[PDB]
Amino acid sequence: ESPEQRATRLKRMSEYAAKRLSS
Repeated sequence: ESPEQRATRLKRMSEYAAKRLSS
């Protein structure tokens, strides 16, 4: 129980990914 550190990494792909259902 510590996703706080794994947060940034969990969403370290792009600040604003292209809108899409699958992409």
